[PDB]
Amino acid sequence: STAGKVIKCKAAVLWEEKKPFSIEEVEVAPPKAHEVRIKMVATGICRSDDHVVSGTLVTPLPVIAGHEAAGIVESIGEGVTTVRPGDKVIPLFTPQCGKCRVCKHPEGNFCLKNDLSMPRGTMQDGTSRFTCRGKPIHHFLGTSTFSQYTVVDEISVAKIDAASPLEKVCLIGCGFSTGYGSAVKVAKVTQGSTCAVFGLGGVGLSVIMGCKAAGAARIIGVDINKDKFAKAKEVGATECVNPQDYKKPIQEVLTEMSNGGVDFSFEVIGRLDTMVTALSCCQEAYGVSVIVGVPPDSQNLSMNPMLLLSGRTWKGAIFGGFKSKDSVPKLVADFMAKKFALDPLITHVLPFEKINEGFDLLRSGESIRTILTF
Amino acid sequence: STAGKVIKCKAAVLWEEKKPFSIEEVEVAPPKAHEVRIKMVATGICRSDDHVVSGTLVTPLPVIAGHEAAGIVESIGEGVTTVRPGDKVIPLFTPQCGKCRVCKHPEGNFCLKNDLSMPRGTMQDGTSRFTCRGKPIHHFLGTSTFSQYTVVDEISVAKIDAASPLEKVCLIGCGFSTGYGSAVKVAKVTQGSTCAVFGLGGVGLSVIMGCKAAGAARIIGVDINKDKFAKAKEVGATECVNPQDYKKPIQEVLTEMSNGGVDFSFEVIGRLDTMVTALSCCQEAYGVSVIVGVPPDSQNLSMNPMLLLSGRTWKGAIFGGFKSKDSVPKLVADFMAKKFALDPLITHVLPFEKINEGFDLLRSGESIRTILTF
Ligand SMILES: NC(=O)C1=CN([C@@H]2O[C@H](COP(=O)(O)OP(=O)(O)OC[C@H]3O[C@@H](n4cnc5c(N)ncnc54)[C@H](O)[C@@H]3O)[C@@H](O)[C@H]2O)C=CC1
Ligand SMILES: NC(=O)C1=CN([C@@H]2O[C@H](COP(=O)(O)OP(=O)(O)OC[C@H]3O[C@@H](n4cnc5c(N)ncnc54)[C@H](O)[C@@H]3O)[C@@H](O)[C@H]2O)C=CC1
Ligand SMILES: O=CNC1CCCCC1
Ligand SMILES: O=CNC1CCCCC1
Ligand SMILES: [Zn+2]
Ligand SMILES: [Zn+2]
Repeated sequence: STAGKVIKCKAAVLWEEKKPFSIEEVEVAPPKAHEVRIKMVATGICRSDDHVVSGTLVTPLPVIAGHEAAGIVESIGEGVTTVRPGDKVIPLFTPQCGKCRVCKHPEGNFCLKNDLSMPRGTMQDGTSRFTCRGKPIHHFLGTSTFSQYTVVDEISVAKIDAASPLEKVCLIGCGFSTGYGSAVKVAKVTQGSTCAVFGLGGVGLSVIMGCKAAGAARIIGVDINKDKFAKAKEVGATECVNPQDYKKPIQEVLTEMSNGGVDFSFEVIGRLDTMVTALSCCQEAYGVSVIVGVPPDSQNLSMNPMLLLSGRTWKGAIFGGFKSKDSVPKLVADFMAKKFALDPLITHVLPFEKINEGFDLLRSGESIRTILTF
Repeated sequence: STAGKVIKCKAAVLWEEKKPFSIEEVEVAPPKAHEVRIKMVATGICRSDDHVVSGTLVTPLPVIAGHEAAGIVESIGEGVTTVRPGDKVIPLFTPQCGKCRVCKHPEGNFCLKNDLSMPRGTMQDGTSRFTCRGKPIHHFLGTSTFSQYTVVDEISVAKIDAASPLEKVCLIGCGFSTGYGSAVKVAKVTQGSTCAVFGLGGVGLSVIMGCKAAGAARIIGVDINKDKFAKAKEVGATECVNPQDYKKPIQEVLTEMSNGGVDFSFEVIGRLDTMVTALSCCQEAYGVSVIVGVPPDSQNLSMNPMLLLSGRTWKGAIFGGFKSKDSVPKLVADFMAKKFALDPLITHVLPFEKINEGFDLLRSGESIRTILTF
C-alpha cells in the first residue's frame, strides 16, 4: 500500500548547528533503481551524530543524521537483488560497492563510493529523497536513520538474520563493530599483550571487548570521567586511569605501568592531543597505535617523527576495518550465537520522539548508548 | 705487539659543528671487559654522518663519527666470546644485547642499549676510549669508524665471513641493510605492487633494490636532483619524477600516476614536508608509508589525522628493522652467495685521508656512497 508512493513520516531534522533536532514531518520519495526504502525500527545515538551538531564533523545542512540503525525493507527499486520487502536490514555508512580497487583489496574497506571524504549529503546519484517544508534535505553518510523511513543505495544496506533483535543489533551498524574490529582486525591484538584504550564510551568499550577476545593480559582504560570505569572493568579492563589524577602526562604514566610502553594503544575520543599521547604510550620499537576517534574538521596535529623512526606503527580505520556488506551479516550471526554481548553498551532506551533527551544524556556523560525506538 | 697497550693512530676528529674533519693522531685505549678493539679496513660516508656536522643530528662533541664500516679484530677484552683477534667484523650502530624486551620481541630491533634516543657518546660503561691532544673525545652510536682503530662493546659488533670483501660489505653496516630491510621487512612490499621512493641516495637505492626483490611491478623514484635518475633505473625504478618539474604538489601527481595512490611509499631524505607528502601519496584505505630519513633535531611535523583514519599505515624504522647481530652475518653470507649487489651504490673510492673530499662529493650531489680505505 505504499510501494511506488511518497511516504509522509516523522524525522529528526537538523536545520543548523548547535541546535536541538526538530521532530517534524518529511516526505520520503520512493526508491529509484538500485535503491531500497527502509522502515526504521531502532537507531543508536553515536558521538559522530553529535559531531554533526557541534560542527566537529562537517557535512551539508540541513540534514537528517543517524547512521547506526536497523529496520525492515518497505520496498525496493528496479534491479535490487540483495534484499526484498520484509527483510531485516542494517544500513551501511561505509558502502561496499564490490567493484572499486578498495573493495577488491584483501585488507581495504573504505569503499571509494563513500560520502565521507568529499561530503555531498546525497544518494549515489547526487540527489536527495527527502523534502521538509517543501525544501530538499541532505542525507548523511548515505544512511540518514533519524527518520521513520529512509532510502539508501543498495551498496549501503545489508540483509541480516530474520530472527535478529533490531533494538540490539543496530549497534553492529557502527559502534560495536568499529571498536571490536579496531582491536581484532586493524591492530590484530595478540595473546598476552598489554593494551591501552583512550575513551570509554560505546566505541571504547567495544575495543575493550575485542582486546579481551584477542586474549590481552592487561587492558588499561583511560578516561577523564571516572564514572566510566566500572563498566569498562565489567567488559574486560584490568585497570583504569584518569589523566587528571596525575602530575605527569599520561603517556609517561602508561609507559611506567607497562615497563616501557604498551603493545597496542587506541585513541577512541577524537582529540588531536590524545592521538599523539596514545602513539607515544606504545612501546617505541614494536608498539602499534590505532586512531578511531574523529578529529575536529580540518585541524592538524603536531608530532615528532622520531616517535615513528624508532619502530612504532600508527594507523587508523573506519568501521573497524570491516568490509561492511560482507561483515555485518556475519557479525549479526555471531551475536545470535552469543559470541559477543551488546547489552553492556545499552544504558538507556527512549522513543524516537525523545531524541533530544537522548543527546542530552550523551552530552552529560551519563549514557553509553541510548537506543531510540520508532 | 699492540694488545693491552694504548694505540696511537690517525683519526678524523670533529671538534665542532660545521667544520671540516681534522685528520690527526689520537690515542685509543685497550678494550676493557666485554669490549673489542678493531683495526678499520673500509668505511662509508653516510648522510647521517653529515647530519652530525650540520647539526641536523645532535650528539656530544667533539666526536669521532663514522658508523658504516668493516675491519679486523686487533684484540678482545676479558669475557668476549663472539669474536676473536683476526676475525673480520662489522660494527653495529644499533646494538643487539639479546636480553632486553625489544631484543626478545620477534619484530623489534631497536635494542634498549642504543645510544640514539638519549645520546651520551660513550662506551656502554659511560666512558670514552679516545683521547686527542690530551682531551677526551666522544664515541658515535657505539661505533666511531672514522679512525684507524676503534673500540666497541661486544653487543655492538658482529663476526662475518673471513673471505668477505670489506671494501664492499661495509655498506651492510648501514645504508644497504637499512634501505633493503625497510622494503622487505618493515613495509613488506608485495608482489605486483606500486611503490614510491623519495630520495635516491645510497639508502633510497637500497629501498629500490628491496622493492624489486619483493616483486613490485612499479617503482617510482622521486628526487629533486635528476642526475640521480639513471642509477635509480639501473637498480629497478620503472619511472622517476622531479617535484621541481611540476606545478602541482607531488603527492597529487603520484596519486594520479598510480590511479588513486601507491601501495607503499618510503621517505628516504629527512624532511618533514616529504614525510607528510610520502604518507599522502599512498592509497588512503590500504596504503603503507615508511619513514627512513632522519628529521632535523627537535622539530615536529604537522599533519591531518584523517590521512590515517581512512586506513593508511605509517611506520618508521632503524636499520631496516633488522636485529643487528643476528642479521649482519646473514646479509654478508647472502652477498657472498650473489643474492644482491653492492657495486651500484659505490661511486667513489678514496683513501681515508681524503675524508673531507668525500663529504664534499656527498654534499655536491655527485656521489652515492664513497668508500674510504685505510
Ligand atoms: N573510526 C570510525 O569508524 C568511528 C569513529 N567514531 C568516533 O569515535 C569516538 C568515540 O565515539 P563514542 O564512543 O560514541 O563517544 P563517547 O563520547 O561516548 O566516548 C568518548 C569518551 O572519551 C572521554 N574523553 C573525552 N575527552 C577525554 C580526554 N581528554 N581524555 C580522556 N578521555 C576523554 C569521554 O569522557 C567519553 O567517555 C568519537 O570521536 C566518534 O565520532 C565512532 C564510530 C565510528
Ligand atoms: N632510519 C635509519 O636507520 C637510517 C636513516 N638514514 C637517513 O636516510 C636518509 C638518506 O640517507 P642517504 O641515502 O645516505 O642520503 P643522500 O643525501 O645520499 O640521499 C638523499 C637524497 O634526497 C634527495 N633530496 C633532498 N631533498 C629532496 C627533496 N625536497 N625532495 C626530493 N628529494 C630530495 C637528494 O637529492 C638525495 O639524492 C638521511 O636522512 C639519513 O640520515 C640513513 C641510514 C640509516
Ligand atoms: O560514526 C560513524 N562514522 C564516522 C566514521 C569516522 C569519520 C566520521 C564518520
Ligand atoms: O645512519 C645511521 N644511523 C641513524 C639511524 C636513524 C637516526 C640517526 C642515526
Ligand atoms: Zn567499493
Ligand atoms: Zn637489547
